[PDB]
Amino acid sequence: EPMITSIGNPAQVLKVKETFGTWLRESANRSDDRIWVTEHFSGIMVKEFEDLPALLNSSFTLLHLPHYFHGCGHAVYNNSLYYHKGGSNTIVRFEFGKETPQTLKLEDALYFDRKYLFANSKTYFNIAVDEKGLWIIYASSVDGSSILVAQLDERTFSVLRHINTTYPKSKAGNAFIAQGILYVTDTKDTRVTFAFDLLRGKQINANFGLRMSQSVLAMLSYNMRDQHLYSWEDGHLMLYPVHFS
Ligand code: NA
Repeated sequence: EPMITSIGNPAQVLKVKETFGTWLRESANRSDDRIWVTEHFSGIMVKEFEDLPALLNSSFTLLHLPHYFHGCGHAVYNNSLYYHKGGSNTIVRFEFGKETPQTLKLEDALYFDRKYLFANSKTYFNIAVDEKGLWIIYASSVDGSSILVAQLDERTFSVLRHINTTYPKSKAGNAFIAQGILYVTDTKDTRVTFAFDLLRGKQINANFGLRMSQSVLAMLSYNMRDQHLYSWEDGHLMLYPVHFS
């Protein structure tokens, strides 16, 4: 049982102009220092930064995606960007350098017309990677409400199972996944108030503070390589230490 019981004080990395965005780092290995950024909740470009100093100096190169993204729920893993293809129920896996895409359809997912998984961050899909798997958080188009998590096989970009948390998206601000546990924030994105053991398929007790700010939270992501939460909060890129008990 590695379960998170508290979150440390955040560190501010950088202030930027756009209210919504993502910032992403690799977690498959410890040799890649690149940082990727998307701005806004709709677009087709990604900014790539060589390392933290390049990020701090706004020194980026531009990557052109094969399809527009929606939302702020993307993830990077093993030199690939996973993102929601805007206007569809399709997830794109875009491999860097070779700059070519693969796709996965989630047939029973909400995906347009503001039927968001996380309304606060205009997000329909949240891809997450941790110590226990590659995951896609989404909301059911069948009941219109339930948060589901697809567990993927990374090597084949295919779905192994669809897990029903039974938790209604209207109660969720945002979420992240660590050591195989889904942690979901309240609607004001100040506390984690729900958790779900994805491997055992059951709710588990969790309630702990995340932050005091109530500025808009655009992105919230756990990185297993450094065991920090990464966030984008109204243009502030932040890092939070995590404490496991
Ligand atoms: Na998230």
